[PDB]
Amino acid sequence: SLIIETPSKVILFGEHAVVYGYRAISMAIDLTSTIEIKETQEDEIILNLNDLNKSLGLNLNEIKNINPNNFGDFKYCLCAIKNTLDYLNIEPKTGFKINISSKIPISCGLGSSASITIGTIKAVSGFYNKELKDDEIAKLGYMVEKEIQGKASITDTSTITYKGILEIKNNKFRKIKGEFEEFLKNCKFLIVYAEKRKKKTAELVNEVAKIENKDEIFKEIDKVIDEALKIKNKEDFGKLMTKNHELLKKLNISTPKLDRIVDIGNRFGFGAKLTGAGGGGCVIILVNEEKEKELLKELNKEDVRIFNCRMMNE
Repeated sequence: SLIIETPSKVILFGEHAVVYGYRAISMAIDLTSTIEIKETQEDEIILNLNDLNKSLGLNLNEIKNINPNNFGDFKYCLCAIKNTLDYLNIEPKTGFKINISSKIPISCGLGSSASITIGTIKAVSGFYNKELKDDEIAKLGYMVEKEIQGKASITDTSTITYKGILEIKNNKFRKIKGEFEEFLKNCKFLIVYAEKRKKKTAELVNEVAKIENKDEIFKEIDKVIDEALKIKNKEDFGKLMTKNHELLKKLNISTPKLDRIVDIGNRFGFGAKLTGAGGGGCVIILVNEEKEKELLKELNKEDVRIFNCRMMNE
């Protein structure tokens, strides 16, 4: 009868370059999913999507043999349950129910699925009073993604499992502490769901791949991280966010709707930039407490969803 509240995730810099051996600066954020699990004693497992008011019942002996992509919206949580079980080498004797509710917008690079996954792993393990190291959990999440999508990157799962700010390169991460982590504990950001993403993330990767100037852009993108890593004030940091945005714009994966949002961000805030693959999605804005009230009014005058969020630590 525990309740797991799993963090969300956002890329501060590195969006598409990471894919080419460059670095990604990922940060865990307040937007959480909440998964509650409780034994039932009916002889089956029940999954319930509150936000979508959907429900599913399965027998304890179908669990390990079901195929995730046969269950639409329940697939990630479902898959997280199956893997945690055989990983713990446990065979469900008794039943239980899981209630799922996330606040995190879907398909816009915030790690909506991974949050559900990481919270299901922690839930099922704890329900059996067997705990896993962040190391085991991160991998179980990564495998759930790989199993469902065919492939996966550690970014979402590692970021959401280890919390804080991570540096992603190739396929390994580097935790970031010091002044940079300190400075971020001091920043209030805003995730603005400008528009929906009518395109698939791989589809955008291909559109970035089909660019000549791409590499020279990635290099400028990496020099921005060099500088970002060493920045001290939100004024300087904001602009660096805006600059990375101007670069992503050179990969024409940005949109007129995102640019508008970014504008409001540079003017009424400290700077702004889209996050994740382009073609719609969210724009992350570093809040300027000074004009914060302003920022809102202007942003609110738009067909968008906004979310107050700060970094998430351990």
